[PDB]
Amino acid sequence: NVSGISAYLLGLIIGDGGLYKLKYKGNRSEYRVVITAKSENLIKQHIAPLMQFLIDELNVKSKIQIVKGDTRYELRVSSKKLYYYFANMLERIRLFNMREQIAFIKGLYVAEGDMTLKRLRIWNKNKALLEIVSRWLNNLGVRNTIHLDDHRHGVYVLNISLRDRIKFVHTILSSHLN
DNA sequence: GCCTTGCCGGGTAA
DNA sequence: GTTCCGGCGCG
DNA sequence: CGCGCCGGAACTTAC
DNA sequence: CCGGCAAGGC
Ligand SMILES: [Mn+2]
Ligand SMILES: [Mn+2]
Repeated sequence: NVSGISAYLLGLIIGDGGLYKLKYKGNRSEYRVVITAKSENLIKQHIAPLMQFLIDELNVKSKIQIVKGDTRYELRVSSKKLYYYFANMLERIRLFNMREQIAFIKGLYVAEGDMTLKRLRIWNKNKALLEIVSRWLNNLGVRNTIHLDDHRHGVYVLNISLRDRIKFVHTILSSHLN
């Protein structure tokens, strides 16, 4: 139940954010768990309290920074402990249980899927990661294909078959699993 | 006839 | 999305 | 001394 | 990410 919420946030983080190990001069350093998003509302009102809860549970001390940018808002937690918590979880992604599979995919979709829903698509330059989401989806009964969408930027797309749309939306985008 | 989906360019939201 | 900056906290 | 949080912001491009 | 084009399947 903390694993699930983590799985979700990790999707957002990979999708619209980053994991940053900075080195300064010196020998100063910083470690950031970052999700950036356009709706200063969404961040403050849905993403942040999820992350907050995780922070409290992992007994992390860092605060949640929300920095206004020109084009988007940025949720940022500066924390060595949290950085490694996510980075480590990333390397272990292939072993996600079902609950986490679903949560991670939902987070990834919310960050960079087709949100119009006229089509079901997930974009990403990381074929290997799409490959893993593809296998999980095949196991959930949701057919799909991967090809290179954007020849310009090396960006792949995972196309979910509208044949299986209900299954995908009802058991993933509309899941209460947390 | 109707639907699905690969393909590709614009530029918002990362 | 990624990485510069200056500044501060801490043992 | 040596690292790790904070608050921002320019610079960059993958969706 | 969007969204229009047109090929291809039933
Ligand atoms: Mn991404
Ligand atoms: Mn997004």
